[PDB]
Amino acid sequence: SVDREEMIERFANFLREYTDEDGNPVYRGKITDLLTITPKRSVAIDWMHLNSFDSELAHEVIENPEEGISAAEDAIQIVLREDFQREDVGKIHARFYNLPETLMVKDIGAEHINKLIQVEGIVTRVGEIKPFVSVAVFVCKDCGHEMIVPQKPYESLEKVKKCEQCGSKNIELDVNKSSAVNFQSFRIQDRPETLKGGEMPRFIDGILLDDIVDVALPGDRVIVTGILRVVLEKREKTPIFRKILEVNHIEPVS
Amino acid sequence: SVDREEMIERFANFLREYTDEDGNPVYRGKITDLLTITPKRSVAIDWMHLNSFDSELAHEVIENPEEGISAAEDAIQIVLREDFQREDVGKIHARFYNLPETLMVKDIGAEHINKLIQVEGIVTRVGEIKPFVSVAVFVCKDCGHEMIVPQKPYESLEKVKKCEQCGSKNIELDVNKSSAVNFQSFRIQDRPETLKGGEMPRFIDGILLDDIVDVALPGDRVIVTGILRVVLEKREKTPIFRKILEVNHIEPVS
Amino acid sequence: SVDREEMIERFANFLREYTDEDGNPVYRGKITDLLTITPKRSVAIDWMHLNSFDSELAHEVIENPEEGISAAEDAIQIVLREDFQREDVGKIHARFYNLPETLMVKDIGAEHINKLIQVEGIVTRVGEIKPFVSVAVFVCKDCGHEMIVPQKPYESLEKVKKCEQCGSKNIELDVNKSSAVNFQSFRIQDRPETLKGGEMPRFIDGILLDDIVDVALPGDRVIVTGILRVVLEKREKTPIFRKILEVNHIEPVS
Amino acid sequence: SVDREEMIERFANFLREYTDEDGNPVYRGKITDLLTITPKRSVAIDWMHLNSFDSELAHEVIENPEEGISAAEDAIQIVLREDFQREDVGKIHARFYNLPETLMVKDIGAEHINKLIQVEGIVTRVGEIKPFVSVAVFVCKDCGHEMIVPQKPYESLEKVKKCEQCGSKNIELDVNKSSAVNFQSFRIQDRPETLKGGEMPRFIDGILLDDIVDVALPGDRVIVTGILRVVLEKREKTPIFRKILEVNHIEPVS
Amino acid sequence: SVDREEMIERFANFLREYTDEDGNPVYRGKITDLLTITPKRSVAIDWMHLNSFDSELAHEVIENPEEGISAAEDAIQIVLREDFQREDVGKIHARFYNLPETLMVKDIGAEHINKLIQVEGIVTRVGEIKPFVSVAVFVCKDCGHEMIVPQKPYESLEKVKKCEQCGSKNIELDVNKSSAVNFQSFRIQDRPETLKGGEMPRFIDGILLDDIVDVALPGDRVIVTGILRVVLEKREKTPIFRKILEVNHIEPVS
Amino acid sequence: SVDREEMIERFANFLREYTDEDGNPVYRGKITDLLTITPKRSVAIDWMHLNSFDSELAHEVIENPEEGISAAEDAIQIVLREDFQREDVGKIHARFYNLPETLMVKDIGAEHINKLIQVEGIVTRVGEIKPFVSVAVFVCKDCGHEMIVPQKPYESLEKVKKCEQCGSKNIELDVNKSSAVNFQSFRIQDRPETLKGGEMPRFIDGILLDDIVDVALPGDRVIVTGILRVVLEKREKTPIFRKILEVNHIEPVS
Ligand SMILES: [Zn+2]
Ligand SMILES: [Zn+2]
Ligand SMILES: [Zn+2]
Ligand SMILES: [Zn+2]
Ligand SMILES: [Zn+2]
Ligand SMILES: [Zn+2]
Repeated sequence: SVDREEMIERFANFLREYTDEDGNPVYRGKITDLLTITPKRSVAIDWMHLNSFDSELAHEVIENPEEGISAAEDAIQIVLREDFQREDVGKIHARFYNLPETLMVKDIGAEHINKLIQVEGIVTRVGEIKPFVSVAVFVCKDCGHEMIVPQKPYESLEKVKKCEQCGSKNIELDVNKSSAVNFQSFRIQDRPETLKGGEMPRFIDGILLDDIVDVALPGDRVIVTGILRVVLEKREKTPIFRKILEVNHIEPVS
Repeated sequence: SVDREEMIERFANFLREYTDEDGNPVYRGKITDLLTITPKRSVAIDWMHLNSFDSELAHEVIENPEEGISAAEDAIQIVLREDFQREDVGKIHARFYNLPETLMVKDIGAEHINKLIQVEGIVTRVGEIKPFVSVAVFVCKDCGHEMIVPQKPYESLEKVKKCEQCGSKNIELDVNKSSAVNFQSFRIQDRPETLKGGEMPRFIDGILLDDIVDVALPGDRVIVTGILRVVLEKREKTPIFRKILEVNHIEPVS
Repeated sequence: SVDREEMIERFANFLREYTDEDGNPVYRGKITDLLTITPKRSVAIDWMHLNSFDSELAHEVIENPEEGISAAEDAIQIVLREDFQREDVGKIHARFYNLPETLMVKDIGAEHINKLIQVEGIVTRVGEIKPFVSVAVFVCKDCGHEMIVPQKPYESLEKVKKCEQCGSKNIELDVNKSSAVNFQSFRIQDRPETLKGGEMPRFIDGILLDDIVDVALPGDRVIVTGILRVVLEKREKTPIFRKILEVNHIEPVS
Repeated sequence: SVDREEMIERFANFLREYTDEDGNPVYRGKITDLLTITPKRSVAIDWMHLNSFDSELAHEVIENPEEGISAAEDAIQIVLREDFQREDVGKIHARFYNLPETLMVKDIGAEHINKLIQVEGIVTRVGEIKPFVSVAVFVCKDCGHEMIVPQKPYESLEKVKKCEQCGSKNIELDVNKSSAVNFQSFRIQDRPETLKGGEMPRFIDGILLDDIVDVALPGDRVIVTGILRVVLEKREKTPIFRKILEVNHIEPVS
Repeated sequence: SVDREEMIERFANFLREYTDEDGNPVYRGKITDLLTITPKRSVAIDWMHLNSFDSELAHEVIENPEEGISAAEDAIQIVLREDFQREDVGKIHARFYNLPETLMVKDIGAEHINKLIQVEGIVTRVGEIKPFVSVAVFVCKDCGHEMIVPQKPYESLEKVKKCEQCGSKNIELDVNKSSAVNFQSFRIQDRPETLKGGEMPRFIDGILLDDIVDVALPGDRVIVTGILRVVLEKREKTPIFRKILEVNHIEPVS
Repeated sequence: SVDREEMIERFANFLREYTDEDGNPVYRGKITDLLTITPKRSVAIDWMHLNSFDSELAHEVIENPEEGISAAEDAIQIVLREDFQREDVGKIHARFYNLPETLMVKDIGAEHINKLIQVEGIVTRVGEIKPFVSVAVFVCKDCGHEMIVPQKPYESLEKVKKCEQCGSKNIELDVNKSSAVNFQSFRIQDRPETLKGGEMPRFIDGILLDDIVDVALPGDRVIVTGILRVVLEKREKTPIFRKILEVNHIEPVS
């Protein structure tokens, strides 16, 4: 694979240098647009673009999407600092779309676990929009020490048992110091027309965070990309994985 | 009974040597077929064939189906290595069919517990297909030690409390290192036509794993063979067994 | 048309005779590159070359790719024996490229079945690289007689029921006498970017054998040439013809 | 076509003379069996048998099933009289099976109206068994005159307005003089497995009379032959035909 | 307006002469195609084409769609006879699409009654496919006289009281002589997204006949053209019109 | 193999030369029967005859039925001109029968595509007898130039977009210059009686042209010979290959 430091470099280079068929510096422009008075909170990257410019890296995104996405976001940040002298920009997401293969929900095997997959389906349900504690901040009631603990929207809350400074077992989550983002669950499944007669359609539950929340309603036909996550299903006696799609990019089909 | 080492021997011998009424070396042929470009993941063995060739062993399959099946699978593996020079073949299941007795669901007594029974019925329900963690791999966050723990689809997840190398109570299940296979629950019961008027039909729940998942729909009339498992029913106050059929082979009736 | 006897000669001419715009015997050159420290197992023949030199034969490899390719491979083999005193080289593929017409996946029709087509597309997925028994040698264990069954990579392993000599059924596959090569499946489709608004992209499955496996990854834009095969579906429920592309030559699009 | 008199002749001849591949006089035997102490109330005729013996007649059965069946039944009657000296035998049905084409329910077009079609499907519903007034006998309360009026199980009761002898408008149906037979409605439709994904299965309602009543339960997979009848659907505003299958023969599939 | 005779003329002329931007004689070609081995049963005409060629006529189609469509169909027939020497072609529908205005369901006012409107909506429901008696044929049981009576899929069956030849009140509908076509009801309504918050969406019921039956499922977004029909709603005490869309052309939106 | 030039000669020999066990020039006889008061439009060539006389050519009509048949029909045509001074006779079909191998419908595989096969089966249904434009002659209305498009009965009417002479798009189909013949579709399947317990019977669709239409009815046991064609499905939703049998000769089973 490719270590983080070097991905950031390669990504930063891609954003700056990539140009399309007509010579348009697509991502330079997208990043420039971040200086507009009401900017976007993400930059969508066409996987095919990245694959034609630095293929080895493009495949790393699919193999290690967590590090891949993270590096890409770190690069956006340094391009904003080095090329636009903007520091206070806040989080900008890297959302990859147009992957080489589109799976049906039924195709999502366990060989995909923790990779970036692209799935086409119809939205069966959407949850209500709630605040997800993306960063929990715990505060000791004795020394007043602060412990930052990032969370994952598919795993249960990672608490702290004792203070990392004064060993005290008197800590609570500080609701104000903690950071919260929008969260919305949804479900997609294969449409019956895509299957054989009397075949039971399969489904998968996803998570939308931040700015891609509330972009789809039930009945919508979508192409999502995301990391396939598995967590142990507590509904079952025996160890069964419950699949969750942590969505990286979502758009309707046409 | 018969110890494992000797079963493997006897099984390997059976697979190589058995020939039917016309002199066809059935199982030699079935195993040869495993070298085709898209092979099966199991070898179905006609219990009657095995009984006519090594009857003592055939009865051992019914008495100790767990060791019996395992030995048969280990034999398949050594026949592939010794006779076909194939090592990387992966798991091939031994699925025994055509047992001497066919039970109705109502006939399944506790004298069958952990034996291989053959049941005829009609499928009342099928579950959704899920990934069952057939092999859990735990990883220590301190020494990075790896512990392999195989699972059973009818028992709850067997965790590990502390590291087996550095005694550390800081281990988690590694979702990527673990192996998962397909899983599907189903229910069969006796058809009313087979019973007396106003008799309440009885049912039993089964498990299908791997490649025999999704081979039956509700309304289907099947003959399954499988190990009868009992686990303590948590629904009841008092100790009651909940029967589960861990399916070894399934086919529709004709 | 041309019978295969005469093709071998006409090809062996072409290989020796053909000279480019500079008077170099290109294909004489390529043939020698098969005698290097580590050689090549293929000779890439430009179709335009064969056309400008023996237009009738060039038109023939398209109408009858199987005999066309086979005859050229026989000519390569006699030019080794006759012009370089080498008959130990083994199988050398003749891979034709730069054909007169280029199809999009959607343009593939019934008129191409068993003809050499050239398809431009993007790779959707690629399979695991596995061994394919390309020539099966069956040995009767009774009389010792050998039987040679050649295989097609798009059909399942074809066997022999009884010994053609002594009628016996006690036969086995001799893995040593048999020939195996690498196999890799892959899928290409038309690039959504070359299609109308909501036009579903057409896809086709390919086969790569021997020295052209592992040549491509998903996302690769390629030009394959190959024989269109139709194969009867394995699923025995009023089955139907699916199409496979047996790849003859594959290079990335320029 | 063929007039009634001549059909009866040809049918009578067929029953007597037909012999199968082994020289068995199948229908002679079936009719002989009618002299057993507890006889059947119908004779099933294999359409293929009749087609091989008197093809012109076999096609007449399908074209005019009402006259065809009737003639066949009249012939059975005269064979019983002329060859077995039995008169008091009662009604014996001619039930033709094994027609040349099997329709799915969705294939039943209006070009079938009043022809003998053969349909395969799954029974969705069965009605309760009721007595159908196959022959209504009306009796004048003035002159005591009796009027016989046969009925059809798909049309409403054909009454009489006035006495055919004394012109009196004082007639009622005589419940005792009238003849009643068993009647049972049922519904078959195509199974989802036979259709495309998300395709709405179509159905048709049938009538079973006399001795073929209560031979099928819901869930059963049947092949029925019958005359397709249409009557004006009163549920609709506009003129729509409601299809009814008046079953001639029914058997489960295998 | 324009009398029938003259419309047919003008239409026939349009079909023969019209050419598009590239000089393609679109409708000449569409009609030529009717001589293929498996032809269509309708010719779709782009209203815009007709408007650019004979605008006065195009507006007549909207004003009097019943005469307009009929004339267009009569013209198709005479073009087939005069230009292709085909008489036995059967009914070919004229289906106009792409009208100048697209109404939402809520826009369908009574000023549209018996005009050709074009509506966009989402299919809420579809009925089961039934045979509609498009032509009832009545037969006198006395003189055997035949009376043809065409029907409309939105009006109740138009019977005949007495024979038009022997004045006899003894006539019945002859189910075999009558002609039946496919029929399917459906409902479309405006999607909530197209309306204001908390606005109750409005709907309309349609009829599909013949070859445009079963071309839409619930959830489909369609653009239909059709004659708006009103019939007196029998559900209400007071005189209220029930709107019905007699569909002339339907296609999904993109 | 054999080029068509040489086939014509080899066939014209066979027709003149071949003599039976009694020394009669059978095919000379059959050719004259084309000059009777009312003649025949076909010459039924027994494959066994052609085989025992010119084994290489006989094997050729099977491998290349289209050129084989075509060449024989050219030879028939020159033997008329040369041996009987007749060149006004018009198309005479060469219909080959009594082929070496007989397939059941289920035995038809991809290896038969575009080869002459012989299938025994029973007729399930037969179509309406309609006209098929076998040769379309297109006349440009601007410059007067004629263009000849030959047709296949298993594809749709192929046309010409613009005049090859003057580039004009003002083209029309000249029905008089064009050739049409009768067409009838039919379906045969294996007889359930030659199949196992619950074995679904396989079916195939055939085409009868010209003088072999109306030759069979449902229920007829027949032996057809013909070219297996695969045609790309008209339904443009990832379409697939269906198989049609273009019938060369058909007779009832003896
Ligand atoms: Zn503290
Ligand atoms: Zn440890
Ligand atoms: Zn031998
Ligand atoms: Zn009276
Ligand atoms: Zn009358
Ligand atoms: Zn011209």
